[PDB]
Amino acid sequence: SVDQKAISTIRLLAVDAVAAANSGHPGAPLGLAPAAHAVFKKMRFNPKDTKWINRDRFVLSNGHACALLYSMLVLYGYDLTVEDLKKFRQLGSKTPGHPENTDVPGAEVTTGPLGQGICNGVGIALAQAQFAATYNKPDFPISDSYTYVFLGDGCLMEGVSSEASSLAGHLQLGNLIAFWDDNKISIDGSTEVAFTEDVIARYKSYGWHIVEVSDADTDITAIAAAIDEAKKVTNKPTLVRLTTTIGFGSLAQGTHGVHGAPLKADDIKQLKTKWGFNPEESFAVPAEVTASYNEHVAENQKIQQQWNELFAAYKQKYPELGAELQRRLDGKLPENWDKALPVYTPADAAVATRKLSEIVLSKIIPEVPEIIGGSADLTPSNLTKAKGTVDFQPAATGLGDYSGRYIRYGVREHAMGAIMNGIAAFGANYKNYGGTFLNFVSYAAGAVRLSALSEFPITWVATHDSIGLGEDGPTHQPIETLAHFRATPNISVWRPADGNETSAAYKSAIESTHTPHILALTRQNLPQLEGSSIEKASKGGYTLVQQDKADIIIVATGSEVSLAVDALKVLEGQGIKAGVVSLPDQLTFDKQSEEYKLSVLPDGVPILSVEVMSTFGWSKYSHQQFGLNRFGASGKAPEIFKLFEFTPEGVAERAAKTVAFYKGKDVVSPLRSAF
Amino acid sequence: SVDQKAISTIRLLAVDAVAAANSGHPGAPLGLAPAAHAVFKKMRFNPKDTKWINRDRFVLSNGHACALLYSMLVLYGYDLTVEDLKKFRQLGSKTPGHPENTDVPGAEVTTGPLGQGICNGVGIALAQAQFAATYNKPDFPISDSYTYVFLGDGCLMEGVSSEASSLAGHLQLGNLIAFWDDNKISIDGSTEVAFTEDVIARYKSYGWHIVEVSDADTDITAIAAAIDEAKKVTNKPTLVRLTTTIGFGSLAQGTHGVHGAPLKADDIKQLKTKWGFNPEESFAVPAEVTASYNEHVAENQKIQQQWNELFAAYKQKYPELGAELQRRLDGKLPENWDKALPVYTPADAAVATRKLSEIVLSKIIPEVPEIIGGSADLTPSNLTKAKGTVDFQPAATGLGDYSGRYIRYGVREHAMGAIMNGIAAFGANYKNYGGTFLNFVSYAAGAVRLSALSEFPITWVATHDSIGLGEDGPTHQPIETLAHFRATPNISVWRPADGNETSAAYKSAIESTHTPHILALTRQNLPQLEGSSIEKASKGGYTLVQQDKADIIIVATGSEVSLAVDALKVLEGQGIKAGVVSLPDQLTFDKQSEEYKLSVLPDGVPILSVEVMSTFGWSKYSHQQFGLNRFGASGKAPEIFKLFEFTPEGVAERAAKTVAFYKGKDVVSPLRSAF
Ligand SMILES: Cc1ncc(C[n+]2csc(CCOP(=O)(O)OP(=O)(O)O)c2C)c(N)n1
Ligand SMILES: Cc1ncc(C[n+]2csc(CCOP(=O)(O)OP(=O)(O)O)c2C)c(N)n1
Ligand SMILES: [Ca+2]
Ligand SMILES: [Ca+2]
Repeated sequence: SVDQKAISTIRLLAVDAVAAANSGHPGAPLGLAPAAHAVFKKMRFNPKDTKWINRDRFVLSNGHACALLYSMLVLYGYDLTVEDLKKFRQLGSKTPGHPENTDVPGAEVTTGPLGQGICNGVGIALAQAQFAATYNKPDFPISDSYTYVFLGDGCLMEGVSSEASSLAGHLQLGNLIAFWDDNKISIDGSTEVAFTEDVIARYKSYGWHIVEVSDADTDITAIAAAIDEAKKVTNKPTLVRLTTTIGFGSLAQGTHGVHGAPLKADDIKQLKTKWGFNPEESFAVPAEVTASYNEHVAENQKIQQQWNELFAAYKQKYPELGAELQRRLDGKLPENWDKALPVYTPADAAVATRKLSEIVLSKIIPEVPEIIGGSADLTPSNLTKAKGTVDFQPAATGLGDYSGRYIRYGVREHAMGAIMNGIAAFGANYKNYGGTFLNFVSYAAGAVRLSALSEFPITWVATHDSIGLGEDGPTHQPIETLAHFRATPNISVWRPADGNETSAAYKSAIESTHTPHILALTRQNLPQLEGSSIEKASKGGYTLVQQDKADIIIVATGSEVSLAVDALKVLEGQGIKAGVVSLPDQLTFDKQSEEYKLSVLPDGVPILSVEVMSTFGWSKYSHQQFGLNRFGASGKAPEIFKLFEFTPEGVAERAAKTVAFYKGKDVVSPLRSAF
Repeated sequence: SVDQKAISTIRLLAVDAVAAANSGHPGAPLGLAPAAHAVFKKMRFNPKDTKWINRDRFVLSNGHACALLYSMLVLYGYDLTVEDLKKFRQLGSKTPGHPENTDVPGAEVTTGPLGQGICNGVGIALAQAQFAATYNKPDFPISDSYTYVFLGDGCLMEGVSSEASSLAGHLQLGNLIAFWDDNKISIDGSTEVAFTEDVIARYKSYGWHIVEVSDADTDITAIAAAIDEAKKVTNKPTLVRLTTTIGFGSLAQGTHGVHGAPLKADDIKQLKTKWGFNPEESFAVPAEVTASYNEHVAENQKIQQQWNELFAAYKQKYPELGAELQRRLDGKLPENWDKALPVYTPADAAVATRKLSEIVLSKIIPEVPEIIGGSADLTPSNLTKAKGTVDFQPAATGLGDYSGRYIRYGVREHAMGAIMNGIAAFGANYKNYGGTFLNFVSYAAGAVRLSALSEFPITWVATHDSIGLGEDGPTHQPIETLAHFRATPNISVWRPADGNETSAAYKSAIESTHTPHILALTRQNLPQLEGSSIEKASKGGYTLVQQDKADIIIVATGSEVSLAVDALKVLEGQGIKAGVVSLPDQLTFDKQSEEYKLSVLPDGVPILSVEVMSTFGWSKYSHQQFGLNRFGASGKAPEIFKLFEFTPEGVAERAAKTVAFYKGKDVVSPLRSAF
């Protein structure tokens, strides 16, 4: 049949791509081709409009199987060709060894690190439910799309997928349909060696619906029926168990050797002849397969055409919501939304930056409907919920509604991070955030790094940033955390010192389209600074106190800026004139012009950094660094600062030593380099 | 009864400790006091010998509840007193806000970061099973101890606990007995808002046994019976569901407000009167409670006394095993064990450092019985299993034995990290390791940081360290990873360049008693270096190529040392004389004498670092840094190195620019500082 020929075409494209690269993973593509064929035939999508907001989404969580995804995209006429498949895993190609949303048309997210994609799918589905609840009206199903996820045993072993699956079951996400490649093989061999749990019983315990397909190597009728069954269960996400043979058809099928290395040439020949293909030919695409797939594309394009007319009619029937939806689909924030950002003067009271963050959210959430967010069981500590908003929950629980804007993630930082990536991936200008203590953002590093690689504008509201949190002690007090994320490409790590800087940090985070943000916020109160503004802090680094005859410049962030200002006064009594630079975001600062940066960190003056955590990275901006390179302590925060000499006198002493160390030396800006 | 009085004493000590600090968590201590009383009365332990190898272990995974643990330790006469309780959460005290094994006698591990302790308990139980299988003989139950863990809803939400619980069920760890504080309250309120899964059904799916205690606020008879029942189920770990009221007895019982803040003074008064205590008195310890607890201690001490005689008789009956056991309990490695480390010369073939690591393990595992380890589903990639060894599995599976030495962790990096901490915590000189790709050590950051804080000598075998891995691409290629871990206090991050350096890295990792190790290892082959040795590499940094008239010194690690040596030859043709420093471990180097370090990085010469990942940290050792501060690429590894100019010519160009940049300048060692 043409369906059988399509499945063989998919299998052989994937195997031929791996063969050409002499690298990659043929086993799962061979096992999952029937399911991929069946799922894509149920999906609504436009290969010529990858951003249609009502498309069904597909996520390959077992990203090593990407030769399968690329084969589907090629066969359906996305902006990816057989010539690209021939360049699988080759430098600069559109077919990298794991899928990257920035590079691959039709890759919704970046997968490969196991466990992430299923969590991203939870986030896409969460966003779809929130979006539909916000915009749909009688006779206007603006959003009614599904989220289809393929995942394997490795994803099911990673704890992040347990977190997201527990939460997705709780949230009754009935438009999520996941498919487990139940092939009983991982890299170390049989799953009997390490993975003997009853997966199905576990998913039932989360509140998922289950469909089992016992012969997923051939039974596309049952796979299609499983999708139909899943669509009838509107209040549970569904897991479809696909019992497959890894490497189906290979001489080496059902073995770990077929997971992750190219097949032997003689194996590929027998695959081709068994399936009616020419063993002398590679990258074959039978025209009947193209015709069949083109028919489905044409039908999907007529569906999108009708959706466009529905949207036009929606704009007439619901003028306000229609204009809001149009603006979001254009990627634009509300005009002058930033006029809602709070502004402070030096006469205003001291406030913790976690509380300043609460106040910002309270002002901007009512003005910017595409902001949603939550906390990992730290809502009253992170201060992440605006009063008067309702939680995102299924209405059946009585605890919220899908139109809600605040997500109770539970104690699930890693899944929160990956779900945030999925919400961003949904599109529609979602600007979403997640709160935890800064030290526990580290639990989510796998997802955070993917936010950076995927270029998603997600935001971590990361409170209790330092030893300033006090009594909870060193298990809670960040030391390495900012260095870790600042060393990751494409992460904006804001550590605002006061009210105006906190507003600048949010302006950056919400305006972002390609850069994730981490906002490092204090437990403890900080004064409003003389010299701060949204305008200056928006530059990432700025001269807070200008001293034309400076003997030293002190560069600081967050809670240490006020400390530097106090140290300047101590230094004046010692006959030393200091300037102060505030550096609320190193990435934003780095992106400014060379001339601007040199106006902040000029030649000819020693520069001392002050920040109560690791000194790593700080030599970019300073000659000497006063930081904290040991773990913290359990006690009242002011006593910890005194213990480590983060006091005006301790800073002044090190500043004076820095001035003395450079006597008789020629000093150039830390911004200078040899290459 | 005296038992009722003991429970009230525990509750009130915990509440009074929180009250004195005006900080901390009274709710779970109030709810769990009956269970703590019952469990400690079943446990065998010696407060005067916290290291008795056959003690039962207790782990408080919900570490915020530590006022409960400290109260138990005080009542049982550990080296912790009521005066220490009065200093709960105060700077420098023995009662920090979360338990720290380095500081608190009777704290087996450091908890507080949720999810960790239960995984540590899995590791303690894994170690006990391996230890018993290694040493027990007929009539000689050298090891027969249990592992008791308390955990709460937050631990059950964290994915790391799912990973470890799946694995523990697979491993049939029948001496593990965990207790879930089922109080239906977390920080965000009712668990109905985010945590509605059927926990018991999930634990059954992992292969755990379940006991439910419906009235755990009072029913210590049922808690004791649950322990007895768990001990009869020798092939499954047991979860005991303790249905409790958070804050039991408080006016605010059963509310989130009692989780994490001190009780009101009037609330404490009514608690005391309801339970027969003086509301005017704090830190009361009724002498009858002390007497009852002392009776149990005295019985336990007689049990240990008899164990010591059993051990003496074991040494006569089994002379070889007895001497091995004695050596391990003394904390000593075998005499001259390091003579088994492989040694290489520059005439030997190029080898990837992952393969050199395999060879080391192959030589040292037969010589050092306290080495065990595993991989997170990457055994044939990390090369972590010595040929001829058997896997650690329950014999009932036919797949291994508890005497085995190789652990199949599955795709569970975070739990692997926390399980490793538990194996180390067991003691008996265990030197244990865990393999994954370096980029996915990041999935385990929560546990890795705790290895450092807890001072455990665990080892990560972290292969595929860079863009040198090639085709898997940027989702797999570390950039920030070494900077992150080097910025964490107390982590030895070895990046060996060749065979001799790899042996030095293992010598450090195995000899370690207080510092975790990460060994960053290559996929690709590297040459044996002229000038390397175990002796020199053991210093962490050393002069590989000495040049008395150096125009520049190039400092490098790992795969970039050979690159630096090749660049030296290019530079010679340009009239530039270079020296080369190899810096296989920055932490070990930092610990050398100032004079030694200056002999490696002297004054008076520009120093350029070369390492194909983040430049963060490198200014400690260099004036200019050539690194990779962007994500990688999917392609053949040599082509990626060429793309980023990590070639002999690219290094030479930057070295020449560095020499030119310092012409006319006075250069002092990067090791110098102002303070
Ligand atoms: C977080 C993470 N850890 C480890 C890996 C390395 N890895 C890639 S594929 C794989 C095995 C996955 O097994 P499974 O999902 O069952 O795939 P299949 O064998 O069916 O192809 C592993 C461990 C990874 N990609 N991500
Ligand atoms: C990894 C991690 N994330 C977040 C926290 C912050 N935190 C401390 S206690 C707590 C709530 C724990 O709830 P539960 O375990 O049910 O404790 P209980 O309310 O019963 O005292 C949280 C979120 C943490 N300690 N560790
Ligand atoms: Ca599999
Ligand atoms: Ca709880």
